[PDB]
Amino acid sequence: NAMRIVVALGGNALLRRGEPMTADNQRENVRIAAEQIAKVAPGNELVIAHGNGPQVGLLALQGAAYDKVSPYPLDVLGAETEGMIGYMIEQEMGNLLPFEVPFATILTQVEVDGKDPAFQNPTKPIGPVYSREEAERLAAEKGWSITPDGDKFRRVVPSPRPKRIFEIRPVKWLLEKGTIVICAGGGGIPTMYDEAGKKLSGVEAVIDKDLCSSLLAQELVADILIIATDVDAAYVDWGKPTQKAIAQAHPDELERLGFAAGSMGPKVQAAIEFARATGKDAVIGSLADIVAITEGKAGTRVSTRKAGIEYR
Amino acid sequence: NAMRIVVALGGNALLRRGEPMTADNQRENVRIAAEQIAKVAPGNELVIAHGNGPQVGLLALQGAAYDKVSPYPLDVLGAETEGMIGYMIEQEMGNLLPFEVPFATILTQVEVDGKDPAFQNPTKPIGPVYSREEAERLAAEKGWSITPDGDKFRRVVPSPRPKRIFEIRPVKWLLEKGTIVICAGGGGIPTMYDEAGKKLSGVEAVIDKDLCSSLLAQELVADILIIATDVDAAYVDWGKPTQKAIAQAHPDELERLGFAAGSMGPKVQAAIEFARATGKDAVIGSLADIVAITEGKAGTRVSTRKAGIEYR
Repeated sequence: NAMRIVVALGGNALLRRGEPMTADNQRENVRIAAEQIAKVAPGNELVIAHGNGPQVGLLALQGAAYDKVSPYPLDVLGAETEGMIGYMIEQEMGNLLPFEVPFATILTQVEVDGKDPAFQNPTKPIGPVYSREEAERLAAEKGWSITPDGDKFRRVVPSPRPKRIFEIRPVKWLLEKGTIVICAGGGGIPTMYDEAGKKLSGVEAVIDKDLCSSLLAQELVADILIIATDVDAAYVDWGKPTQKAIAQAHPDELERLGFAAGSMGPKVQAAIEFARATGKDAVIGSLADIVAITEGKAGTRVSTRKAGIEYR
Repeated sequence: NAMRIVVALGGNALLRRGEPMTADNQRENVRIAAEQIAKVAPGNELVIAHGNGPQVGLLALQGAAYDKVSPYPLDVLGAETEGMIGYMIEQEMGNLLPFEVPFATILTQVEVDGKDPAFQNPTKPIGPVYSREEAERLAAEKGWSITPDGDKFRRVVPSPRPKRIFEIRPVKWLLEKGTIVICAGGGGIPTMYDEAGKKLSGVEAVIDKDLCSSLLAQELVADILIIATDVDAAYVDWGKPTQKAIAQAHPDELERLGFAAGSMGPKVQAAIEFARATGKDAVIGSLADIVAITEGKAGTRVSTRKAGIEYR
């Protein structure tokens, strides 16, 4: 019967490559996604999470360009994207479903660990491209880490693992009343305790939206985690006469085949973590197939329920 | 015993005049406010709303200055401020109360009426100051309304009345579970139906935070609406030997005395609307006095429960 579903929307689901980060461009993509997601809303308990790459990136560019006031830190920018994106998802979904279906967009703080190795190895580029001269000045003045970007440079920030989502109880209480809940936007607002474990503060970082959605689905006791991506499945023998879509795979087999690395690595790693932690299923696939995904008829289902690998 | 409290935080409660709109400056004001608000949290059902003037104003400035992409419309900027401000309020409050006290920051869409007279008389200035030349260009290209601002010009936008808050059911469900809920940030995200009443869209406008908080308190069946302001009360004979603070007043008397006009007009008008609509009390006063306010010992209490006027 009913299932509790966490759907993690990909970044490309809100803005495609090659189009500017405008409200109009985002809304038309959100409308397409909402039309697809709404097909699995009736009778179910639906949580929608999403990325925020282009959105938080633009806020960083606009703040860096504006010299009259010192721009907000990255955690605060994350919070702003949760408002911007969540608003659009809620409004588009509400235009599709019976108005009796309640909606809530919840700001989501996510604790990260101060000892996370990501803080010694920042990886996520953000902000404008700087000359060597300006990148040097900013590193010395602000303590920023940078990465080469061609013959220029860009700031990079840590991407630590999510450790706990603060607002789990409110989300559960809303789902129990039939609410569709939008949360963990952008992977959540990254927050961290001081050494004493007494005071929570923001931290300048991003959280991977699929790892956060996996944690969210674990903490919400979801029945299924759906990692929505452009591709309709993971494949073996990709680009070869023996190319085959993976219908279902045990985490042990996915790791042996090398799927925890590559371009799909982070999504496979998040699906594996959910499957191992819960004994429930994570499915990597397309929003266009979301009904079939919930029926076990599409997507790559990552589960410990059955060892080995099954194709379709 | 328990009371359901809506506290509407003033704009000056988040950022004082004469200091730049930075995260650090906002956080120190939020911390002061949270310390005060947390004193009436135990045993009560607490809703916190707030303004967003300086915050949405800065987003408008940063977007207008950045010419590479077309900036977001004002409703979307409103949504972003709800994330930024709500995040800070939730984090500061959570550092003060037992972690068992649940928190939720909810994005709040507010319906406005397309026939609202505010759409023919826009009043709220926003964005940069333009020369005559640039203001003319933007009015012709974008249909903007402007106002003189010295020998220059500024865009003005409509401030329509709030008609309904969309997410009332989720807020009530959270309050019933003991959650402290932050919502109606900035007066809400202004939204409007098309002529057919079928499709909800954003609209470029702002909503007065006290009128929205009054509507919120009405729709949530709150016991008390607290309009938090810099002053500790409304006064008669202000600046004169017979100066007296107003302890309690019927709306009929406040209107006779002229308090529905002046610098306190909008707050008095919102308090009067709550009092007439509910038979419950709205109090205009200081966060420093919030405990005494809930005890009936401070602030100007606006109520239909007793005719006339009472001083202290």
